[PDB]
Amino acid sequence: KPYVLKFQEIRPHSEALVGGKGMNLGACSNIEGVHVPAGFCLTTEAYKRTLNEFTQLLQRLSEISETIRTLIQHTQIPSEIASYMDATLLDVGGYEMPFAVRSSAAGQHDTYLNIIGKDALLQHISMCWASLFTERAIIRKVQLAVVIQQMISPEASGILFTADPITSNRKSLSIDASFGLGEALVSGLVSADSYTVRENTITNKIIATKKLAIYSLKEGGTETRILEKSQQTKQTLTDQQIIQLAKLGRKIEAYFGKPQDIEWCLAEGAFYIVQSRPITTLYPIPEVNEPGNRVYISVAHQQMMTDAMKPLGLSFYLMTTPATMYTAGGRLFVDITQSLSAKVSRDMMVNSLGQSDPLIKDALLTVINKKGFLPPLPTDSSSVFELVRNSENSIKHLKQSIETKSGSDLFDFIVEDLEELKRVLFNPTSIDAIMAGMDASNVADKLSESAPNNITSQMGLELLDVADVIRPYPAVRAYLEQTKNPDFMNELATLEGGAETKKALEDYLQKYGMRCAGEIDLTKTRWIENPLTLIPLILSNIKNFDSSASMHKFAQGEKEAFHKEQEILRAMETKEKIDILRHFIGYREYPKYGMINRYFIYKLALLRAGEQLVKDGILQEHEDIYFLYFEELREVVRTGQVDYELINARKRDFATFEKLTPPRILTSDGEMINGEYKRENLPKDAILGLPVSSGTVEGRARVILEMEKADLEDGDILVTAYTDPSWTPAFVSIKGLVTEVGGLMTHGAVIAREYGLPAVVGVENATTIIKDGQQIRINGTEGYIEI
Ligand SMILES: Nc1ncnc2c1ncn2[C@@H]1O[C@H](COP(=O)(O)OP(=O)(O)O)[C@@H](O)[C@H]1O
Ligand SMILES: [Mg+2]
Repeated sequence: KPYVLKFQEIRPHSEALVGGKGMNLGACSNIEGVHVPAGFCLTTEAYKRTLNEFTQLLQRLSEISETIRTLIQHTQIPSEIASYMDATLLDVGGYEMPFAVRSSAAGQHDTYLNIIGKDALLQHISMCWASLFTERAIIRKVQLAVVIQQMISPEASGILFTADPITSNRKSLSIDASFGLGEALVSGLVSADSYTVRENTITNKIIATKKLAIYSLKEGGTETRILEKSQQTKQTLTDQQIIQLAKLGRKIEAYFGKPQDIEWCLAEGAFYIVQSRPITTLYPIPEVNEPGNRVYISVAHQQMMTDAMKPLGLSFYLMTTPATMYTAGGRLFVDITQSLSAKVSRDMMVNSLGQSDPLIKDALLTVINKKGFLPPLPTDSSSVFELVRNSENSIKHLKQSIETKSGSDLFDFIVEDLEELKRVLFNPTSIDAIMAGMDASNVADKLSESAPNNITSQMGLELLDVADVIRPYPAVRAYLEQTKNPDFMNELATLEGGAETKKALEDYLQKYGMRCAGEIDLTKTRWIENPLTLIPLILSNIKNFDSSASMHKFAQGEKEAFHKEQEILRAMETKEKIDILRHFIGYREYPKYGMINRYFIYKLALLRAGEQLVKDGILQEHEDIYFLYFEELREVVRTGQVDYELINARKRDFATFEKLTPPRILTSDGEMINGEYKRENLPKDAILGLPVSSGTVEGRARVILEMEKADLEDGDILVTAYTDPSWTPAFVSIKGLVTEVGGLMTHGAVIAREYGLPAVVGVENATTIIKDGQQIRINGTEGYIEI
């Protein structure tokens, strides 16, 4: 409550009084052995008493802020606030000395360098209040504060990262060094060098053509020019100055406990710190107990599912998998350090996951040959139909036994049923079945086209079946395209056709509504929980199709399958080898279908177990159970208590985890190791990936993440992060496929070869580089855009 706060007198955690930037300076001030330019902060309550008229306008949209901005400029600061300003300013050099006017709120406001005089500073303080109402700051009522510290006139300045911004390696240190002052509004006109330090050794130096530099002229800041070889020839910092700055950086990192973003200035051989912020863009570290250097591999990349998962979702995958895993950033990992400490164990993993995709193999070889990260090495055909029915009989008994149970023994029941889930999924008979399919295997693929009893194939095909019973009744499309409303399946009967489509739509939801995009995450909304997700894909099947499209495109397959059956005819060992393949491989996607069925049954049982948690007065909202791990959730039910400061923490963490993309290889130092494609005799421009389906075509790119933005017309090419079996019904309206992750024999990869759809997977950052709308080119090998 003091009007003016000096840096070394700032109270921990009261940001609201001083602001983030000021609290940072108030923290770096107490760091022994670190020089922070003396100064103080104008209390946010000085911004408040400087204000009856001002409220005239904060009600008016509780672009003419150019009157409310000039008001604060013309509104003069009270004599006492001005007096307190005079005292603390005189203690840090007084007037006749230069100071920096910096505002402290995320976002950005106005900061003014090198201001001298009482009148000039009073004006700039008011201009900083004005920065709150330029049409940028606009898109409530908050309190701003102003930092006033000694203006440094350095030879060099720049930024410092205690962790490599790209690789996220915490034992790496990046420095951006440039001559002259820093910029409040950074423009690409003051370039800088880039140094990289691991520990006391320089690992990388990038010198830049720095033609321009900002110098604090007697008052204000002119931008002079440097001599041609004062740019090139001169490192911004000497080899020792870089190391000195590095040590200076990790002394601040050790103080805050977190990797910091530090702004520095260099005057007369001495360094000064003007700002320090925690880095919030790093990929988190798996919480593991034994101390050595560790290498983790991404389960996400193995499962072709890179999206972040909620706690409860992570739990159910952990309980499903026998192998011990670890969680980091909403993704799961497997510690393979033990297998990379033995030569026999090393190779057997490299060539097992290697040719599957060179990115993993390259990433493995990357970590293996690192600078001593790792220790050196010291001197049956009738089998199908029952497995299907046994699965169906295993689901029916589960579903009518969960409605039986609730409370605490509900969790006792799920844990037990997970064991049954295991011996159905890991059933030797079930995996001996498709071993026969895969061992039955160029010539083999198209010979296996249009094989019945494939659960995901029917899902895509029956959607077309659904599409053609829907269609005559025109009367049912207008309502469909404005509906923001999830419960659209109620007003179908008030209209004609909608009743007869509902029956066809509900029958679909009975067999295929249990899936979704990323079924692996149990907490993710299924199709029957929100049928509004299938709207575009069904409309897309409506916008372009037949009376019985499911018949023909199915029909297409077996006749091209019916002219290859005997190119080879004109040797009867081969005839059923083809079938024991054909009549089987449709089952290769049923264990997946059987598992996620049990998922949804648990979910409904757990959700209603959460609905009783809101009526007991324990839960605020319904689906907050997603942010608790399984065992935590067991205890909340057994107790009647719960920490919501953890829940909200889980909520913001998950939101942070969504902006991240998991690495194929993650180290104990946080370093993200993805693979790299080997390329020459291939176009300069080309973005590289993995070949999946032979073919070359071009067309319009549709970068689509959710299956709700899936407005697919004819000549489009689908560009997404991953292709799930639930994504496969969309393969009827596209011409090409580009995914950030995929395999040579995922189901998407299979039906892409049957339809003749050229597809490329393993294309890193494909949903960021390829902007939606661009005409792109794709080839079975590599594929790049056409401007
Ligand atoms: N007291 C100071 N002396 C010299 N340079 C400074 C001082 N304060 C800030 N700067 C420089 O001004 C630049 C702009 O910082 P600032 O505008 O306060 O951060 P933000 O833009 O986040 O508000 C910084 O990069 C820093 O190098
Ligand atoms: Mg800054």
